Amino acid sequence: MSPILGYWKIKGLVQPTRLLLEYLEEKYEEHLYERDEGDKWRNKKFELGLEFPNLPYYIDGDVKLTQSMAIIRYIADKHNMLGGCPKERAEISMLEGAVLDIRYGVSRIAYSKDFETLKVDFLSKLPEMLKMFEDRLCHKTYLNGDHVTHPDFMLYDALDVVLYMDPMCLDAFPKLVCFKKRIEAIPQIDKYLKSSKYIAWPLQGWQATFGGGDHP
Amino acid sequence: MSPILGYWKIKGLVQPTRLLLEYLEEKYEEHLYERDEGDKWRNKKFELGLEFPNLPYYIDGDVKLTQSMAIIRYIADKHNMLGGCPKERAEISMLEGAVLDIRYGVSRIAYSKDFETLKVDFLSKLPEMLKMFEDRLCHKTYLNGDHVTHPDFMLYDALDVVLYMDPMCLDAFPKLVCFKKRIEAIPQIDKYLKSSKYIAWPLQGWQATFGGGDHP
Ligand SMILES: CCCCCCSC[C@H](NC(=O)CC[C@H]([NH3+])C(=O)O)C(=O)NCC(=O)O
Ligand SMILES: CCCCCCSC[C@H](NC(=O)CC[C@H]([NH3+])C(=O)O)C(=O)NCC(=O)O
Repeated sequence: MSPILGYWKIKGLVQPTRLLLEYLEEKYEEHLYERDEGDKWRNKKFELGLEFPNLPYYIDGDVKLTQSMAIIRYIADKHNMLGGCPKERAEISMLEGAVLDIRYGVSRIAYSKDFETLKVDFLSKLPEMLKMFEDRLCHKTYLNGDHVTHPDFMLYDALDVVLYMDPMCLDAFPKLVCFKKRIEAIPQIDKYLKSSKYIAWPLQGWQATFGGGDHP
Repeated sequence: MSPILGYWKIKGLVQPTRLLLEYLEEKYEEHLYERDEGDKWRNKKFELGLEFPNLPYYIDGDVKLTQSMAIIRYIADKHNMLGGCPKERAEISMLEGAVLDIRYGVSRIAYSKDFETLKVDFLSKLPEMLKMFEDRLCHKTYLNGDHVTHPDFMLYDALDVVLYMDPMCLDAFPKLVCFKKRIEAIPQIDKYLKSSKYIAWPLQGWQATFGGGDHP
């Protein structure tokens, strides 16, 4: 019984988790809820044995989890990727949070009718946020050094998303540009992005003003 | 050189961390930025050796951290409180996320001019969120069982906050009511809440429409 990953058929909160599973070459099945299957989800929500019913959820022979960050960290933890000591684990958790400020920064304004105006303010703040990652990568192949960790896939997802908002937001950040290409150069990832399992759109929920809809 | 915890002189994102430090009886100093000291923060922001400059930050003889969740988890990790195995650590991370949905649910609408209207929608969703914790606590003293973990202080903070929004939101949840009292019954916590170090207000930043200002 291979693990089941449930979520809307969008990138959203679970995309980084998918990339991690693919990177690790872990077998898994997905239960994807289409745009008109909310009803299907509601009728199963409290019937899966989940303590805190939500999307995404992860069910396998050992656990039943919800909360996207708990799920991605569980998968990484099962592969001894969370960090070898408190200091290292904290570094990795700090990177997570830093990436979320960007990813969630996008989603918080993506559902507004005044997206364009909010976008201006967000994009004026994005540079400073990106620069901390740029500096972090000037002497490191990946966020935690020579080896890939789950925050790398989180950052990748965030970069993919902001590049849709503004294709030139990385022009002043060559290391981030190269980092994104480097992630796509990982064999498992390249294979995944080219497979039928890859969900390129939407970024947020279908109803979103930005990153929504059925097509880019 | 005891650890330094920097943050605005508000509860906000760091309150649970303060409670954890007090619970563990760890010595620490705080660098509190008053409402009119933003300028003071800006001039120090990139001068503290922080890789991802932000508030709160935690600096001690071993690390320099930012991102509230990385900080609270570091402190807990130093005391072997994050979980003994992947499954347990994931349970604890799931609880964190579940609490944040509530705490951040409040902050996302607390800065709006239309707070009252947004409040109505939030409070109609809060019950379902609280009920998952209520059920979790029907056969457990604390969120993870007989012993306290950092999510307990996170939940406490969230309950403290929503009780300000609606003093009756816990009427249908007796276990959560008792849980809040149980936390306040911990000697270190009772002592802290009664000390001069305790910051009762504001909940969000001073500019917030809800939980803001200099006085309740
Ligand atoms: C960040 C970019 C895009 C975000 C799209 C929204 S995610 C779907 C939504 N789930 C959540 O909001 C989960 C939040 C939770 N904190 C987590 O991280 O898992 C849902 O439908 N949950 C099911 C339910 O509420 O019943
Ligand atoms: C949740 C209830 C109340 C929230 C009040 C806002 S927190 C202060 C703000 N910091 C952040 O937003 C940090 C976000 C980061 N994700 C974290 O969790 O630490 C700041 O002034 N950072 C300093 C800066 O940006 O220079």
